[PDB]
Amino acid sequence: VKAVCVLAGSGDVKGVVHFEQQDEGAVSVEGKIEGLTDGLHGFHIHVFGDNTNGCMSAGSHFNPENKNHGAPGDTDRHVGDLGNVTAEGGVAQFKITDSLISLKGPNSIIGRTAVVHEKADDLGKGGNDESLKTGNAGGRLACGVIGYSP
Amino acid sequence: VKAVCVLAGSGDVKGVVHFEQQDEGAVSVEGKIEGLTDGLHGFHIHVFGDNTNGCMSAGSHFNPENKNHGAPGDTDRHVGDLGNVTAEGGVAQFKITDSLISLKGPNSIIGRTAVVHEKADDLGKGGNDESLKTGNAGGRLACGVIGYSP
Ligand SMILES: [Cu+2]
Ligand SMILES: [Cu+2]
Ligand SMILES: [Zn+2]
Ligand SMILES: [Zn+2]
Repeated sequence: VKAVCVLAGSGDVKGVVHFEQQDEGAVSVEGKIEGLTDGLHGFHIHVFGDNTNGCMSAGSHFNPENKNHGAPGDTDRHVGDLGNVTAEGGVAQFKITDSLISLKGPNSIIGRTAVVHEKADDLGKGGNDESLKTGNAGGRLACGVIGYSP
Repeated sequence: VKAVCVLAGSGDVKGVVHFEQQDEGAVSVEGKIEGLTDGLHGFHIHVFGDNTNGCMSAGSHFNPENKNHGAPGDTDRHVGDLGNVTAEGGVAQFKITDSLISLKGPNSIIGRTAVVHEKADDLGKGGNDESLKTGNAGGRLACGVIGYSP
C-alpha cells in the first residue's frame, strides 16, 4: 500500500511526504519540506485528520498503545513519534523506516495528520511533564491529512 | 465514528463536509460549499487521497465492486456516487445519507478524496461511455482528503 500527504500551514512552510508498506512490515517514509529554519524540527503523526482549524484541530499525538512520548528507537514512545528532521539551506529531505506506524490495521495512520514542528523534539528527555507529552516541539508549522496514493 | 474534509481548489470554491456513522448504518453527510455557479454540481468520492497535483491526482471514482457510474439510488453505481448538490446564491448547503459508503471496513472512505464538480452529474443517463464513468460532470472545482474528526 502507498500513501501521501501534502503539508501546508499559515506561512510559507510546505512539503510532501510519501509512505509505503509491503505486507504488514515496516513503513518507508520519504519526504521534502521547504521553508524551515536551520536545525532540528519535530515530525509527528497527530491523531485527527481534521484541518478545519488549521493544524490545531489535529489534536495530540497518535497513541493507541498508551505510552509516553519518546524517540523512535525507544520502547516507551507514541506510535506517532517519528523524531526530528534536519533542515539545512531552508530544506529538510529525509528517509526513515518505522515499524510502529502502519498503513493498515489498528495502528493505521491513514486519515490522520502529519505535522512538522517549530522546534526540536526533546525525545522525552527534557525533564518536565510536557516533554512526556509532546517533546516540547512547540508550534505546528505545517500539516496535512494522510491519504491513499497510486 | 466521525470524519471531515476541507475542500479547496485552484479558484474561489471552498467548503467543509462532515461525515458521521453510527454502528454500521447509513452515513450522514452534511456540508457547505461556497463559490459555486447556480444549479446542480456533481459530488463524488474519488479513490485516492493524493492532492499532490491538486484535484487531478485524486483518481477516478471509488469503485471496489467494478460497476458502472449511476445515481445514488441505482444498484449499478460506484460506491463513490453521491449524485448532485444544488447551489443557490453561490452556496450549496446539504444534508444527505448514503448506504454504500462507510467510515470503517472495506468500503471506508477515510483517506480518499471528496470532489465537487463543475457540471451536473447526468447519473449515468447521458447516452455515452463517459456518462458511465463520470456522469459527464466535468472538471474538479474543489477537493479534500477525508480524515478522522473528534
Ligand atoms: Cu507533535
Ligand atoms: Cu467525480
Ligand atoms: Zn509523542
Ligand atoms: Zn461514479
